[PDB]
Amino acid sequence: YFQGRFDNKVVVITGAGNGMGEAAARRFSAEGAIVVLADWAKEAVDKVAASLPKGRAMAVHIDVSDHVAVEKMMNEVAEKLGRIDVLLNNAGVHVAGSVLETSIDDWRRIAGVDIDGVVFCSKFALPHLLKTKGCIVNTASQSGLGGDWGAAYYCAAKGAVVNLTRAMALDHGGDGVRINSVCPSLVKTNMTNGWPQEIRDKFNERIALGRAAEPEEVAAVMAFLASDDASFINGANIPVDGGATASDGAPKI
Amino acid sequence: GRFDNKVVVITGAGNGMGEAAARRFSAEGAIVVLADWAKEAVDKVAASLPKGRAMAVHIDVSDHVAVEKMMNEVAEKLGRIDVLLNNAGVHVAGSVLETSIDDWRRIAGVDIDGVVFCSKFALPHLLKTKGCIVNTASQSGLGGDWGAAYYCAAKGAVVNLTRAMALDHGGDGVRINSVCPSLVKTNMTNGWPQEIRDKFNERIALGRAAEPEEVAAVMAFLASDDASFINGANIPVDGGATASDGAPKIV
Amino acid sequence: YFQGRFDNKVVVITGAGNGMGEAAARRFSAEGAIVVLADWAKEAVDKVAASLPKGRAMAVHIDVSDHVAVEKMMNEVAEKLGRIDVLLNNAGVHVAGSVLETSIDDWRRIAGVDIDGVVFCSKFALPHLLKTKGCIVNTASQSGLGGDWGAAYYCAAKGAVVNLTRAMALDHGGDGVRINSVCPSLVKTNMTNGWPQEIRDKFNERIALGRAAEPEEVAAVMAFLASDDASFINGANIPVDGGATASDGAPKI
Amino acid sequence: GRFDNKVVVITGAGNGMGEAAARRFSAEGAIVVLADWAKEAVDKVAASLPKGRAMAVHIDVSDHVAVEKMMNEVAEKLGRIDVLLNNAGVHVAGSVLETSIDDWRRIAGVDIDGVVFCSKFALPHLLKTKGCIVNTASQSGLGGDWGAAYYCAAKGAVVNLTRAMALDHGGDGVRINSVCPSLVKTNMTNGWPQEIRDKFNERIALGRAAEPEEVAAVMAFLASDDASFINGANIPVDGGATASDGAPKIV
Ligand SMILES: NC(=O)c1ccc[n+]([C@@H]2O[C@H](COP(=O)([O-])OP(=O)(O)OC[C@H]3O[C@@H](n4cnc5c(N)ncnc54)[C@H](O)[C@@H]3O)[C@@H](O)[C@H]2O)c1
Ligand SMILES: NC(=O)c1ccc[n+]([C@@H]2O[C@H](COP(=O)([O-])OP(=O)(O)OC[C@H]3O[C@@H](n4cnc5c(N)ncnc54)[C@H](O)[C@@H]3O)[C@@H](O)[C@H]2O)c1
Ligand code: NA
Ligand code: NA
Ligand code: NA
Ligand code: NA
Repeated sequence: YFQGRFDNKVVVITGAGNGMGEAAARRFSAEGAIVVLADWAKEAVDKVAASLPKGRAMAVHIDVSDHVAVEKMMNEVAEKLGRIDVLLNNAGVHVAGSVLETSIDDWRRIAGVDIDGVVFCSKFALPHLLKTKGCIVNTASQSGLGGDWGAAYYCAAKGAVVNLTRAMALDHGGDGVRINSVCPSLVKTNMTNGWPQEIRDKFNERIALGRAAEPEEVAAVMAFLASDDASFINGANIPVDGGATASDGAPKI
Repeated sequence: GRFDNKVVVITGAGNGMGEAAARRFSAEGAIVVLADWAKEAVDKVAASLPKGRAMAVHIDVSDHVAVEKMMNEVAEKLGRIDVLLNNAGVHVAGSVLETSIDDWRRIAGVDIDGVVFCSKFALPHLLKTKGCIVNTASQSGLGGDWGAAYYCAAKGAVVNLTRAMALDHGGDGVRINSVCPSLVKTNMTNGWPQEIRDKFNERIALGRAAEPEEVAAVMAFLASDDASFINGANIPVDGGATASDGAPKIV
Repeated sequence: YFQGRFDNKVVVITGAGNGMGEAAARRFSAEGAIVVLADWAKEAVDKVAASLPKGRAMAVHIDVSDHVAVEKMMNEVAEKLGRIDVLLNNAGVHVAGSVLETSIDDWRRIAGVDIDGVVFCSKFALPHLLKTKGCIVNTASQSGLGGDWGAAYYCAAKGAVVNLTRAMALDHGGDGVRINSVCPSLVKTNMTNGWPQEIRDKFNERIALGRAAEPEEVAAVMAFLASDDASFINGANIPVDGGATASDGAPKI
Repeated sequence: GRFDNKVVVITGAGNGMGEAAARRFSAEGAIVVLADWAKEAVDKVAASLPKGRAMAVHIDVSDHVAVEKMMNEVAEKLGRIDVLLNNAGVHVAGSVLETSIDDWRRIAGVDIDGVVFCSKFALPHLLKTKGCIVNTASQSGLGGDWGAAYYCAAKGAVVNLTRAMALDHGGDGVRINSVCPSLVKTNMTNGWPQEIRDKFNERIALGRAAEPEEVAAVMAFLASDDASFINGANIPVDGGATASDGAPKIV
């Protein structure tokens, strides 16, 4: 019933090597998209691309924090494939700590990819997206919709992405480029599967669905936000969090 | 066939977004129960859908007695309830100083009590199917209007009831979410003047009122497996309206 | 430095017998206000009133859920004292449970005082407030800014108060009546001091300040919102919660 | 004497809301440190206040080296820091397609980095006094603008940094909050045309731009003992702007 939903659409995915990035690549690919799997590292995106239909997936190296590199990537993709239809700004760096536990370097690391990456990839994709009346889906976070204990820089950066999603949706929605985010809770990885049962129980107590988000469940929302069914959704920061942000913060008794 | 043999109960199904939801869910294989107090209108919609896959209920969802009976009779007759769309709603325009106690009672009865009652009496049945609720809230539940004070109170209640019930029941397999439209082309707004409708085109970044089908599309998505990790969300379907900080355009 | 801030202003306080109501009465009284202590029960408001300066405090019986009684109370107060300057809509009923654990009666009990009380007291005070360019402070709740586990009706009612505060502030702010709320976390009572250390520790873990709100701390915000210092604050739902609603819901690790 | 002998560090203190805060805190007995990159302006404000109770620092708060030195020198010289107002800010108008990488760097440097750096290097000193932070965010950090994309990203970062740092440090006795103004009568907006300013009067329910003193009043309140249980709050000082759901007036 979703067969062909993204037939011959060009989807650029940044952070394509991470768990949400791979799940996105596979979901959009299954619905007919041509995927561009953009990431810093080579092995993960190459492996995913080689698993997808011949001629329908390509991998690129990018540092999304480098505006010159990003401009050149977006123009080459549009040149090589004739079009860009969807940008998934899914690159992400996290560092744990308060501002007293994290360095200027930690700030530059988080800000460069999590903020600058969204600004640069959106600014340089937009001329292509305007031609196709395509869209942008930002990977924001639960951590951009309110604060965390012990991730101050990360919360600042994801806060920037949530409000930039709003501002850009106002600037470009009326010219036919819808701009939205997904705000996932912590996604099931092995950088989460590796946590002790004490720690994974504390996360699950706070989520009414009582488990972590699967990456496929976040990908499903990204695909929906890029679909014609989302024609009137613009500037939205969609919580994909099992209820996490629906709480006023009071404990579950 | 996304909703093949799923029983979908839709309040306010005789017109507008409820009708559009009936047609969308019915197209995807649902059996639709169409609840409305507009008897002629909801009968016509039910009769337009595939034989044996649509039934109309003449009901005022403000009436807990009538709501409890409907949800139990539907469950008995069709053996299940999978989806509840709490969509039925009325609007009145004005500040509290320009709208009566009776106006308040009508707004609260349909827009707050209808949602509470329908949720409360559908829930035992949705728990059996790991079904879901989609509330029709509004942009006017996420923030205030000039000149719809009672409506804003009601839709405000719907937005936060969505969150609380999502925490209560999500763990037992019942997702509860809302859609929050801005202006939609329906009977609710077809009497509003061009002066006000034109300013909605300025305040909505997409530059137009929504079609009722564009909101039905999101109701279908929220009831779908692709929304399996969306719970307690008040989804704006507003073209950007609530994304604005309230400021006019800076340039 | 606050001496005289509310000199000869008439402050109507509903739920004047509860802990926030008494703390409000005392705070506004100390700054020169004439207080009207409106509540269902007699003993508490009589005791507070008798503790305050002669001629500067009166107690009334009211059911804020009764629109006829409320209209008559507001007109008699304005008639007797010549003016109303401030309305504190501080009446409150709570019942614990999901919608499956709470009855239609429980819904009518919560809705009548927590919603209807704010609508009725605001509608009937407003003609008086317009004459003095006074204001309204609603006692909303943390529970009106997001959901709780096990208080579904309460969250619906406080949600209504938070958004009604917004709508009314838009309707009346420009005519000189500012309308705001306070959104307290659970306030220290003996209906909280009576809870076991297991249960009070769970509440405190979720509040960065690591303790419950004192009623005086909520009263201080109500007085600020009614002051000339709050001249540009309108339609605001002020969290008085030690950080509770600043959290995205993630656990503290 | 609410701030008698309290050391209050105020960035952007040479003009507008920072200047108004300097005068308000100084009136209530504070010793004010006035940090600004506009040397003439901040010197004039400092010289206008009581002798021995005001000092100007010529600084670009985007520069972490300069910020760390200032906070340590202030603490050494005056023996304490009680309050930090992260107020310094710049604005640029346009979408990302109409504003340059350099524009972004200038906005991010002052509006995001300045706040991060000033907070980070003031904090050890505020922990000693159980002091507080008040950030100047904006209505444009709580929602989006048409035509201020970079500014909205920056103020968005400030709003959520306020929340995270409030959770990190509130327990150690350091409250962190923000004020979120709509239009204020300052150098920042004195170049904006009447067409845009008049529409702010429509979108602000109070019907006027704020005086800078009306925001300084709230900064003083948030640094006061009366705000002892307010933490991680982004307080709108906007006359109702963000209370709106985005809709134009219904009647
Ligand atoms: N149209 C908009 O601009 C807009 C915007 C946001 C939200 N909404 C919400 O959308 C929902 C649907 O409204 P619509 O715009 O499609 O208008 P509509 O008038 O086309 O349809 C509403 C339907 O609800 C029915 N209904 C009303 N009260 C009822 C009751 N007591 N019992 C049973 N049925 C009842 C009506 O008869 C009607 O068929 C409402 O909850 C409304 O508040 C409307
Ligand atoms: N004026 C408004 O409408 C409005 C609305 C909401 C928020 N704000 C915020 O209010 C704050 C104060 O701005 P204002 O309106 O009073 O404008 P202003 O121009 O009157 O004052 C801002 C001051 O900050 C100083 N400053 C700027 N960059 C600096 C830097 N790198 N280092 C040190 N000092 C620096 C400037 O020299 C100036 O003195 C800003 O953060 C602004 O974003 C303004
Ligand atoms: Na998760
Ligand atoms: Na109509
Ligand atoms: Na508390
Ligand atoms: Na200027």
